[PDB]
Amino acid sequence: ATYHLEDNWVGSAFLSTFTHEAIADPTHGRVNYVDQATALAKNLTYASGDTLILRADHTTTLSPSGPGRNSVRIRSIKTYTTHVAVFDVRHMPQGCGTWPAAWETDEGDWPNGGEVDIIEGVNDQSPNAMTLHTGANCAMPASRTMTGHATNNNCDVNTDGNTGCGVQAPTANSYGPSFNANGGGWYAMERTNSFIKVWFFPRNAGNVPNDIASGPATINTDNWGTPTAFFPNTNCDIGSHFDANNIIINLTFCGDWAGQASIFNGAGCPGSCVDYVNNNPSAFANAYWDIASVRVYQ
Ligand SMILES: *[C@@H]1O[C@H](CO)[C@@H](O[C@@H]2O[C@H](CO)[C@@H](O[C@@H]3O[C@H](CO[C@H]4O[C@H](CO[C@H]5O[C@H](CO)[C@@H](O)[C@H](O)[C@@H]5O[C@H]5O[C@H](CO)[C@@H](O)[C@H](O)[C@@H]5O)[C@@H](O)[C@H](O[C@H]5O[C@H](CO)[C@@H](O)[C@H](O)[C@@H]5O)[C@@H]4O)[C@@H](O)[C@H](O)[C@@H]3O)[C@H](O)[C@H]2NC(C)=O)[C@H](O)[C@H]1NC(C)=O
Ligand SMILES: OC[C@H]1O[C@@H](OC[C@H]2O[C@@H](O[C@@H]3[C@@H](O)[C@H](O[C@@H]4[C@@H](O)[C@H](O)O[C@H](CO)[C@H]4O)O[C@H](CO)[C@H]3O)[C@H](O)[C@@H](O)[C@@H]2O)[C@H](O)[C@@H](O)[C@@H]1O
Ligand SMILES: OC[C@H]1O[C@@H](O[C@@H]2[C@@H](O)[C@H](O[C@@H]3[C@@H](O)[C@H](O)O[C@H](CO)[C@H]3O)O[C@H](CO)[C@H]2O)[C@H](O)[C@@H](O)[C@@H]1O
Repeated sequence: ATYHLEDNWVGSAFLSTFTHEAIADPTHGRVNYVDQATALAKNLTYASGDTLILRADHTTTLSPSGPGRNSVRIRSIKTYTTHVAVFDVRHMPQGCGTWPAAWETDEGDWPNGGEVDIIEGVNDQSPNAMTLHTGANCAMPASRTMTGHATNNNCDVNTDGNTGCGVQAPTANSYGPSFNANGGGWYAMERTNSFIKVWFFPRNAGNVPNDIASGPATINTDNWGTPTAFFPNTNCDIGSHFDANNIIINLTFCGDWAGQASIFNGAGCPGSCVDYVNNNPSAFANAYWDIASVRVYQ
């Protein structure tokens, strides 16, 4: 349960240790993922002092036949297996249509190298969801020790419309406008051969483990209390469903999840997701990540 610092990324460090993925959105969102040079020129990525900002374009009214709203998807150059990743996050994207995520996967063999969604939601709908998406023969037990609430317990992407096996965080301030009003917080994910765990601690938590909040070079997860989400190996060989994964942080719009009319309008958002995203640039001023650091331990 003891790990030691492997990477400590702050501010401009992200520009040399991650790349921007200028790809068509795998989730079919109303987005134009720009490359690193484009992001920096357009100030969609800003990386200086103790701050990384990743944001959507909030000035352009989109041509409906042209590409989607400019945004970014950054990916660590390094990959990881058994490790702990800690994200010190001051702000996450908000706004109707938004679908931000901080997560890990192996894109090159998806879903067979696994996927763990650490921070994720849509359309400002708290709470946070933590979810695995895998190949066949990977499920979760109905009862296991965690503070969050399991929804779906089958992780296999070819089941249930690829909901994955998810857990909802117990507090509103785990996600969205609630999280942002509270100044964010910390997300930590420990992955071993035997399990994946995620902890969320709000910015104002009186009980955030010092390991998580201060980022010393040595940590011990035994001292961290019960995880928010727990994915044991009872009904899933975790180690055989996950391989070496990159860390990804992104913001898309609409698409497979956020763009479903029932979900978008269910969230109180007007009209169609694509129309809204095209025509309301100012509504995306607060569609930004503000990240203080990301640390990895091995
Ligand atoms: C590209 O896009 C970027 C990013 O959006 C644009 O950058 C912004 O530029 C604008 C205009 O120039 C800046 O706006 C001004 O900011 C003034 C204040 O700046 C200083 O304070 C900011 C707030 O700091 C506090 O909060 C944060 C947490 O959010 C703490 O980390 C920090 O320590 C401070 O904590 C104190 O206050 C809180 C309460 O709020 C307490 O709880 C604490 O205990 C503390 O008492 C801060 O964000 C700024 O940091 C930036 O700059 C420093 C270098 O000085 C760097 O180290 C950081 O990494 C970061 O980059 C700064 O210290 C404000 O008074 C004024 O009214 C105005 O709003 C804005 O700060 C920029 N945002 C950044 C840099 O993140 C940029 O303009 C654009 N570029 C182009 C080319 O267009
Ligand atoms: O549990 C919270 C929340 O999860 C939502 O799902 C999130 C994931 O949504 C994914 O897209 C899916 C699509 O994959 C799915 O289409 C399937 C096809 O991909 C596949 O080829 O064929 C089958 C039919 O055999 C399709 O079902 O369609 C659903 C919508 O019906 C999409 O949501 C994203 O790719 C993935 O990144 C997300 O994790 C649920 O949609 C939501 O209901 C639930 O509340
Ligand atoms: O063409 C066949 C089929 O494609 C479908 O879409 C999926 C994508 O949803 C999927 O997206 C993955 C993400 O959900 C996950 O979060 O990240 C990974 C890594 O970036 C993505 O690959 O990608 C797969 C494989 O390319 C696609 O098949 C449509 O949903 C489906 O309707 C269509 O028939």
